[PDB]
Amino acid sequence: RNFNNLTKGLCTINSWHIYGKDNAVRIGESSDVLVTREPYVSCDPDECRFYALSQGTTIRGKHSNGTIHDRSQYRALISWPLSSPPTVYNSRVECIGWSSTSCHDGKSRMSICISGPNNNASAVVWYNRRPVAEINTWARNILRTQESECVCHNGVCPVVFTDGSATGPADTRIYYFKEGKILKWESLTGTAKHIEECSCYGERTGITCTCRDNWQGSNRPVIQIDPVAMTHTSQYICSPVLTDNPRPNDPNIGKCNDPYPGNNNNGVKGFSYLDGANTWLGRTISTASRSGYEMLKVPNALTDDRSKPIQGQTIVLNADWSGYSGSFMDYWAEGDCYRACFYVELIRGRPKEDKVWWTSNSIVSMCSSTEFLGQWNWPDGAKIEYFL
Amino acid sequence: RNFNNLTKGLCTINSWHIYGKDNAVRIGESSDVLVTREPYVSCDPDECRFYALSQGTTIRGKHSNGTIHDRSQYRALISWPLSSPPTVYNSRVECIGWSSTSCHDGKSRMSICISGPNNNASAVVWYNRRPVAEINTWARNILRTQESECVCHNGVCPVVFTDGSATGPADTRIYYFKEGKILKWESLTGTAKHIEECSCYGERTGITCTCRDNWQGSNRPVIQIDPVAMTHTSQYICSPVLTDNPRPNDPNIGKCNDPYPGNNNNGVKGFSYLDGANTWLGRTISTASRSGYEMLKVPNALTDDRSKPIQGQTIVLNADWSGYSGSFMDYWAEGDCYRACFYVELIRGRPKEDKVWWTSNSIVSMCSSTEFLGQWNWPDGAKIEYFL
Amino acid sequence: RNFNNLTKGLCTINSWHIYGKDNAVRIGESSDVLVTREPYVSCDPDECRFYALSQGTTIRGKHSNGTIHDRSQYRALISWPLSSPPTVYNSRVECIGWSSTSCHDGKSRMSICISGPNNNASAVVWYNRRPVAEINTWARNILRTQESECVCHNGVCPVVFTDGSATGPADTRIYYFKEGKILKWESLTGTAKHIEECSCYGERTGITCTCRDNWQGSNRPVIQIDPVAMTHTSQYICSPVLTDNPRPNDPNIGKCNDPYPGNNNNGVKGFSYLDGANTWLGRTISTASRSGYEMLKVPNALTDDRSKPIQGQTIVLNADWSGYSGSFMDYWAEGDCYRACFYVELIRGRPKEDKVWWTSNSIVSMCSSTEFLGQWNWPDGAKIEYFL
Amino acid sequence: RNFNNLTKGLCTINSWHIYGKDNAVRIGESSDVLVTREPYVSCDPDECRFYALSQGTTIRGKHSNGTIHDRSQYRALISWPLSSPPTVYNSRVECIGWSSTSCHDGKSRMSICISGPNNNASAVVWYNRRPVAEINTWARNILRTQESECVCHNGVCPVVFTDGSATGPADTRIYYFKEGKILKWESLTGTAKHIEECSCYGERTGITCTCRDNWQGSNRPVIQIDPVAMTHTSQYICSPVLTDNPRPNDPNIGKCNDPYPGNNNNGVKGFSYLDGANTWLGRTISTASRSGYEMLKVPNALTDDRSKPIQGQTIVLNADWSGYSGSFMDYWAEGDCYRACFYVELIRGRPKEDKVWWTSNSIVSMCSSTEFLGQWNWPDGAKIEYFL
Ligand SMILES: *[C@@H]1O[C@H](CO)[C@@H](O[C@@H]2O[C@H](CO)[C@@H](O[C@@H]3O[C@H](CO[C@H]4O[C@H](CO[C@H]5O[C@H](CO)[C@@H](O)[C@H](O)[C@@H]5O)[C@@H](O)[C@H](O[C@H]5O[C@H](CO)[C@@H](O)[C@H](O)[C@@H]5O)[C@@H]4O)[C@@H](O)[C@H](O[C@H]4O[C@H](CO)[C@@H](O)[C@H](O)[C@@H]4O[C@H]4O[C@H](CO)[C@@H](O)[C@H](O)[C@@H]4O[C@H]4O[C@H](CO)[C@@H](O)[C@H](O)[C@@H]4O)[C@@H]3O)[C@H](O)[C@H]2NC(C)=O)[C@H](O)[C@H]1NC(C)=O
Ligand SMILES: *[C@@H]1O[C@H](CO)[C@@H](O[C@@H]2O[C@H](CO)[C@@H](O[C@@H]3O[C@H](CO[C@H]4O[C@H](CO[C@H]5O[C@H](CO)[C@@H](O)[C@H](O)[C@@H]5O)[C@@H](O)[C@H](O[C@H]5O[C@H](CO)[C@@H](O)[C@H](O)[C@@H]5O)[C@@H]4O)[C@@H](O)[C@H](O[C@H]4O[C@H](CO)[C@@H](O)[C@H](O)[C@@H]4O[C@H]4O[C@H](CO)[C@@H](O)[C@H](O)[C@@H]4O[C@H]4O[C@H](CO)[C@@H](O)[C@H](O)[C@@H]4O)[C@@H]3O)[C@H](O)[C@H]2NC(C)=O)[C@H](O)[C@H]1NC(C)=O
Ligand SMILES: *[C@@H]1O[C@H](CO)[C@@H](O[C@@H]2O[C@H](CO)[C@@H](O[C@@H]3O[C@H](CO[C@H]4O[C@H](CO[C@H]5O[C@H](CO)[C@@H](O)[C@H](O)[C@@H]5O)[C@@H](O)[C@H](O[C@H]5O[C@H](CO)[C@@H](O)[C@H](O)[C@@H]5O)[C@@H]4O)[C@@H](O)[C@H](O[C@H]4O[C@H](CO)[C@@H](O)[C@H](O)[C@@H]4O[C@H]4O[C@H](CO)[C@@H](O)[C@H](O)[C@@H]4O[C@H]4O[C@H](CO)[C@@H](O)[C@H](O)[C@@H]4O)[C@@H]3O)[C@H](O)[C@H]2NC(C)=O)[C@H](O)[C@H]1NC(C)=O
Ligand SMILES: *[C@@H]1O[C@H](CO)[C@@H](O[C@@H]2O[C@H](CO)[C@@H](O[C@@H]3O[C@H](CO[C@H]4O[C@H](CO[C@H]5O[C@H](CO)[C@@H](O)[C@H](O)[C@@H]5O)[C@@H](O)[C@H](O[C@H]5O[C@H](CO)[C@@H](O)[C@H](O)[C@@H]5O)[C@@H]4O)[C@@H](O)[C@H](O[C@H]4O[C@H](CO)[C@@H](O)[C@H](O)[C@@H]4O[C@H]4O[C@H](CO)[C@@H](O)[C@H](O)[C@@H]4O[C@H]4O[C@H](CO)[C@@H](O)[C@H](O)[C@@H]4O)[C@@H]3O)[C@H](O)[C@H]2NC(C)=O)[C@H](O)[C@H]1NC(C)=O
Ligand SMILES: CCC(CC)O[C@@H]1C=C(C(=O)O)C[C@H](N)[C@H]1NC(C)=O
Ligand SMILES: CCC(CC)O[C@@H]1C=C(C(=O)O)C[C@H](N)[C@H]1NC(C)=O
Ligand SMILES: CCC(CC)O[C@@H]1C=C(C(=O)O)C[C@H](N)[C@H]1NC(C)=O
Ligand SMILES: [Ca+2]
Ligand SMILES: [Ca+2]
Ligand SMILES: [Ca+2]
Ligand SMILES: [Ca+2]
Repeated sequence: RNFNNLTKGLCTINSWHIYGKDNAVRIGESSDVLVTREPYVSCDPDECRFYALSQGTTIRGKHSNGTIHDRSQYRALISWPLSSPPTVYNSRVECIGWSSTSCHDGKSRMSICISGPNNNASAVVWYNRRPVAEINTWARNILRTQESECVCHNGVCPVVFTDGSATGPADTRIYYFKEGKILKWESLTGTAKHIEECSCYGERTGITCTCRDNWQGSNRPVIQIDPVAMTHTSQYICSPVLTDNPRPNDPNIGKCNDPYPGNNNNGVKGFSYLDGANTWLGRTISTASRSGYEMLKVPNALTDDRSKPIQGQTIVLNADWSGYSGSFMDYWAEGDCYRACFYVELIRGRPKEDKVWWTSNSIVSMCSSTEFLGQWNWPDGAKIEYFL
Repeated sequence: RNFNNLTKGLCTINSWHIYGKDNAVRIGESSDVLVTREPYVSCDPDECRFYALSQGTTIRGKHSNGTIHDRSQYRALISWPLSSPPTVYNSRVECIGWSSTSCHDGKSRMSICISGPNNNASAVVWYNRRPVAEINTWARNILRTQESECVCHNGVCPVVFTDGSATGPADTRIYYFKEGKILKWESLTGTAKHIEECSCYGERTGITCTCRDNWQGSNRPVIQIDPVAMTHTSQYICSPVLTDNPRPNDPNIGKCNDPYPGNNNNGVKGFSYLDGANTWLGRTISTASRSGYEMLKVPNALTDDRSKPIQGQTIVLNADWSGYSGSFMDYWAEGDCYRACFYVELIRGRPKEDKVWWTSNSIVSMCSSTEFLGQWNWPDGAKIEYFL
Repeated sequence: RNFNNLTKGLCTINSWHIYGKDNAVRIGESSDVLVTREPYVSCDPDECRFYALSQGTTIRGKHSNGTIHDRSQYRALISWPLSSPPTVYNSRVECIGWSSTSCHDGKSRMSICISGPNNNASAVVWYNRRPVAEINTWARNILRTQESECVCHNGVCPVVFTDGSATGPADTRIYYFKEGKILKWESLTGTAKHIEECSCYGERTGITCTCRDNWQGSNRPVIQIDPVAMTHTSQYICSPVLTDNPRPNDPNIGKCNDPYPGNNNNGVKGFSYLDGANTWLGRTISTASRSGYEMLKVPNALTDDRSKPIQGQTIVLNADWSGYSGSFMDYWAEGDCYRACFYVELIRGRPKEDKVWWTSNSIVSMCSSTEFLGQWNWPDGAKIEYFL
Repeated sequence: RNFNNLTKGLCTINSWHIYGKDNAVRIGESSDVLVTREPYVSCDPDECRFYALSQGTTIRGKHSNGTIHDRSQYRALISWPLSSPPTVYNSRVECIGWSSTSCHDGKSRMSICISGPNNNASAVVWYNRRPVAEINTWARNILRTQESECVCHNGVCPVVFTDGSATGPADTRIYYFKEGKILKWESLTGTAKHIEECSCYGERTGITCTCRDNWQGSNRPVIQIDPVAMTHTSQYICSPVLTDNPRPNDPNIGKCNDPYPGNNNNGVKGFSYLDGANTWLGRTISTASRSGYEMLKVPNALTDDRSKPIQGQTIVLNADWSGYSGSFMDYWAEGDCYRACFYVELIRGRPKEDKVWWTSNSIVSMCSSTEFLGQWNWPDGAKIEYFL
């Protein structure tokens, strides 16, 4: 087998079709489904799998009480087959920790997990299911990474890390790995003022990451990585179509090199595909809470600060809870181009639903089509009443 | 490996022997068995598996309440090993939707699922476990397909779709796929007046489909497809041995090019093997409800409008519930000929058994023998009392 | 790969060591373990597995009520990994029926299941997980076979069938299969007066079967099969060490060509290894019920009607329930000789324990050693109280 | 494939990172997790797995009542995937018994289980999942072995056995196996006065074992094995840093060739890595009970009777229960050196927590890093209240 090379461009995106859905909370009502959060999707050359951070307990288990908690010693990055629920019996543990990333380079899979206390966290880099390299905290304030898949080109896999305050200036680094070993790291450069939880995809030798400004911005920071030169730039999506949550209402002029103001000290992991006229943005429908999800076709959103939507598709109704969202692609599919995909985390439980004492999620997943397909909406589908 | 070619004919069918039975409802009384309906069977070159449409919940789970419902966002086409029950832990998801078909071409498996609202449904074609082609609704009225396996010849797999009214003229299309890509489609031709849920099998370069007239007929429409020329004809089974449900009593003269009247706006998925003197028809024993199942040897049923049974075998007693039935064959078995097989869906729960609030099924499956074997009857075997 | 040839002899048997134990009833108290009976063990070239007849329900499931019943449509021959319990999720179904046999020929596995009503039963022969041949009842009175593994030599696998009364003269046949196809069958010959449930093993081109006389004898009938000439002889074990159950007390003179009298119309499946001075017999400790199990070294038991034990080993205490027992060997192990093995069925529930309404079993399994090893006793270990 | 050779040395150990954690007791609160004790970790060339002695029951199962019991017929050595819990459905049984060891030689895995009554125990040696050799008790007093992995060099695998009193002089033997067959055994030599439960690792053609003196010593005996000459020596760790439990307080002078006094007739399985200046010792934090665990860097602990710690890392807080600990290494990882690993058994239930009637454990596992990583603490994480 061989190192994957990013030689293709994105397929024309004319709509989105259903790709995967696990119905985890529905099924977990009467089965041994693991409590999770921060899910994502990542492909191997022969298989696509769901990924998430387990809480080391099932939903019906009494230890699910208090799983709104983010970081603990009982968390672990798990993977399981596409569209099946994350269960005790069908889940494979990749590594131990409460923040993670993962990707296949064509030959083997690299997985990274971060664990530890807030002032002494450390990352372990696994490659081919063995631990290979370790990274200590450099700012002693919750070392953390992407919570979705990384991308590899010719065996080189860039990973975005952040260490420091979640609500002020922090220390963001881009690490370049090959076979789990560290080739290089560099401090964040460019005009982006704060970076959390980057969603990445690869196209024609370039890697694009769409991130979360948890400090002052409701526009999304963007990191463009050159995986061959191992260099990067950063800015914001210039579009006045704001895609963080919570967020102000859409203005008529966006900001390219500074945060759009109005909401401080919060955000949500999100994604975008930035491809000239083929540009699609995702966001929650609500401007106030993590409910609803929609895709919006915004031509040149990355560079045009007046750009507005010309097409869209609803993924989750506003009346239904959403959550994190992120990008992935099957880089080993057939065809001349890469088909854009994404997932949406459907959070159930706390804080929004405090009749139960747990927090979990299920997953819905979509891929692009060149057809103009009809749309549906994909709620989690569980009824809280049944869990009382 | 290679594309399968339909070079063989049917084996002489002298009786039927038991092939598979999963006892899903019995076992699901105390295990994590998924609620399903619309099951079928399909073989790979190395394995035969059960298939069905899951409801995204187990039977004991509270979310099984209301699963008489046909189309929802929690449904998915699943497969699992022959004669095992469909459980949360042993089931593999093929694709997401509430109407489906699937077949192996010798090299890889094609699976098709349809999802969406009634006026905006769309089909996704998977090949080798990756999405490859999409089809939008053309009549905006529940785009739907076979609910049993398709058949492939030299990499070409015909699939019958219907879009439009279930109780009047509708738009039926035959699609021809190769490696998941669309080669051709054509509107329904011939004398068949309404097509639903075709059951297909392949023999000596020809593909035969037996379908359901849900509009006016209680005789079954038949589609004969040429997979090399990618053309087809259609008519009804001429035999006065009527095989839909519900249905009038058997007359002495059948109809070849028009529906046999008496029952409107209903039917059931069924099958037949049409092979001259080796012709066998399946049907429910009751003329009023989905109970009982029998096989009847009706020589030249396809072309002879006076033809009557000369041999038979009871599969399910009239006192026991049945349901959908359909055809499949192991095209990779040894021997000079293909052995005819079929399955019967054994529906339990609503509407017929409303003490419970769920609807599910188990599967019984048979194959042909050249021996004259003794017969048994194969009920689902669950006791509703235990579920109260 | 190649057809296995019986070129080796038995290893010297000086004692027995523990080989496998599944603790099914213990574990099944709080897990989804399938109710079973008639278990056995059979090896592939790369794996050894447990086999049994499932009842299509778990032990905790309410449908376990009445599973003392022998023949039903919910039974199936299942296999699962050595020393694990037979669970819904880890069991593989081989075929459907209520009497069975199975063996690997070196290339692929043949499995045979019999199903149907008492007067119309039929056997289906599976080879390489596909149905290949069918056999109708010839005496219309519960067609039945070995309930333990068959043995193959150069692709030829003899199987002993019985059809007719269980308490009088019946029609016993030896079938010779190759790749699931029937080469030959012949009626029972020799001095054995009644044959049920043969336990077989292979040595130096010869196949030895030890059976159950359910009519008048408490000595065990023996069938010696030549798999190359496809011929056989039969007689009884001449030894006064009687090994059926129930049975008279041991006399000082056994019978070679007629049943030893005193107990009519009952018996239990059992086994022996007949190897001159290396001869070991198994039997229940009790002469009245299926409790206890012991191995006895009885030199020339097959031919010497005065022969008595000179060594022994207790397997199950008399205070503990036993059941069927049978022989198997790993014909693909390393070494110059075949090591003798056996299993004992540990029946729990009805009729002996009627506080519960179910009947099930677990398995204990032993193999021979050339060392003189210490002995233990291996009870099932479940407590009935917990199931109330 | 090939026999592994111990050609490498240990990597410089500057700290420890998290490797694996199964959270078995947490998860087992509402899932079918097997009750276990005496766990360990062992690697194949392509996979690392958890190992433990099952009690033949799940934690929620009523048969978990009384599982503080050490030796019974319902115990078995099981293995399951790294960091998953030991469940009924995902566990593989290696062999039957209540004391065990296991290791891969590069080609295949050898597993050894001991079973039987106290005065008649015997070991069965499995190789490539088949039984190959048997060893009878030589002192008729609980034949017992390592309870963690053995190490192989060029196909030769040394295993340390003990037979006789646990609280006085006993008969310890070192067995040398190849492909499961016995090459040689020799009685214990050197100055070590009592040997139990050796933890072993391999480095540059030498095998080091750290054991438990259950008689008079609170310093740990050490066995150094030459696997090529098949010879050994023994002594104690000279360091005044005492690593058994319970134990006196640390003095300023240790003992090299005799037990350090103060605590009799007890101990705990433990480990050490003895590598000159790269020497790390493990021990419980408490001197009185099995709570807490810490690693201490003690230069030349093996030979220097004045040596004291110069660096350390806390693994489990003193407020949390610990248990057995032992060594393992991935001998098939990439790099010029072997990375030291270990596990800690986290015992929950009896005797320390007698509100429940069961005894079980979970596992935490660590590996060495050349980075100076921040430390966390890794408790089992279950709440006993939930099990009442
Ligand atoms: C079966 O399925 C199909 C396939 O899915 C369904 O068809 C889909 O239907 C949906 C819903 O209608 C469509 O999504 C919307 O698309 C519009 C954009 O399309 C319109 O506008 C285009 C651009 O117009 C401008 O530019 C052109 C220059 O070329 C100029 O001509 C024009 O005058 C104008 O200047 C048009 O080109 C386009 O026409 C085309 O499409 C028509 C069909 O749609 C067709 O008839 C035409 O012939 C032509 O082919 C069309 O007119 C998006 O604007 C819209 O997104 C807004 O609205 C949703 C609510 O629905 C909202 O959630 C979005 O966030 C967004 O609204 C916010 O953002 C704006 C920008 O910032 C802001 O200005 C708004 O005020 C609003 O802001 C507020 O809400 C947000 C959200 O909380 C908040 O953050 C803010 O702060 C503020 O509070 C939808 O995405 C699909 O495009 C369409 N797909 C296809 C293929 O047709 C079909 O309906 C189904 N059938 C059935 C029976 O159900
Ligand atoms: C052990 O197992 C074996 C193997 O399974 C068992 O043997 C099987 O037994 C079953 C049950 O008896 C048989 O099934 C029935 O078969 C008959 C057909 O066989 C008969 O008819 C043949 C044709 O006769 C005509 O043509 C010939 C020309 O050659 C002419 O000679 C003759 O006079 C007549 O003109 C005969 O050839 C055939 O003879 C052969 O077989 C005999 C044994 O069967 C043997 O003795 C002979 O020597 C010779 O070898 C035989 O006489 C089917 O007709 C029948 O199906 C009808 O009946 C069932 C109810 O049992 C019903 O459910 C069916 O739907 C059907 O009845 C409906 O359809 C008709 C056609 O439309 C209609 O006219 C009826 O009025 C009826 O319609 C009503 O009900 C339906 C259903 O709801 C409804 O829709 C309608 O509207 C209306 O309300 C059975 O299939 C097997 O063939 C047989 N197998 C074998 C290999 O023998 C054995 O019994 C078991 N042993 C034990 C101890 O249990
Ligand atoms: C640690 O583990 C080891 C290894 O397992 C344990 O050692 C084992 O211990 C067991 C139990 O003691 C032994 O099993 C018994 O073996 C005897 C046979 O061995 C004796 O007899 C031999 C033959 O003697 C005759 O021939 C020779 C000619 O060479 C002649 O010299 C002699 O005088 C006599 O004529 C002797 O060779 C043999 O000696 C050897 O072994 C000795 C140790 O055993 C050793 O000390 C010697 O130096 C020499 O090396 C020995 O004396 C079996 O007969 C016996 O089986 C009977 O008894 C059990 C009950 O225990 C019963 O269940 C059996 O069914 C059987 O009894 C029935 O069958 C008879 C035949 O029909 C009948 O006559 C009886 O009346 C009885 O019938 C009644 O009960 C049955 C059952 O319900 C019923 O069906 C009937 O109708 C009727 O009601 C045992 O199998 C192992 O052999 C032995 N293994 C080894 C390697 O030593 C050790 O004990 C453990 N240690 C500890 C501390 O626990
Ligand atoms: C983020 O994570 C990092 C990484 O983990 C954290 O950093 C770690 O912090 C821990 C905790 O502080 C450290 O573990 C302790 O290490 C000390 C040893 O280090 C000290 O001593 C060294 C040796 O000093 C001697 O020799 C040198 C000669 O070179 C000489 O210079 C010196 O004067 C003296 O003679 C020093 O070299 C060393 O300095 C280095 O490290 C410093 C940072 O640690 C740094 O500042 C320096 O510049 C230099 O680089 C340092 O001073 C261990 O001694 C200690 O272990 C004892 O204490 C724990 C309790 O904490 C106890 O459980 C242990 O069992 C042990 O105590 C017992 O054993 C003794 C020996 O027998 C005995 O004498 C004691 O009385 C005691 O005995 C009692 O308790 C036991 C236990 O029950 C019982 O059995 C007895 O009977 C009796 O009752 C710790 O292991 C790590 O080393 C350190 N790692 C690193 C890389 O720095 C960091 O804290 C985290 N950050 C945050 C914010 O949380
Ligand atoms: C420490 C700041 C960080 C990103 C803003 O908080 C995240 C936000 C979360 C959220 O907004 O739901 C949940 C994340 N699990 C959490 N990440 C970590 C490592 O705890
Ligand atoms: C929309 C008409 C269609 C065929 C008549 O209804 C079917 C009949 C069913 C039935 O008769 O039981 C159940 C099918 N799940 C359903 N198919 C869909 C797509 O909903
Ligand atoms: C027989 C002495 C032996 C070592 C001291 O006891 C062990 C100590 C144990 C313990 O200290 O927790 C549990 C072990 N399961 C047990 N080993 C056996 C074979 O029973
Ligand atoms: Ca923000
Ligand atoms: Ca109809
Ligand atoms: Ca008898
Ligand atoms: Ca001690």
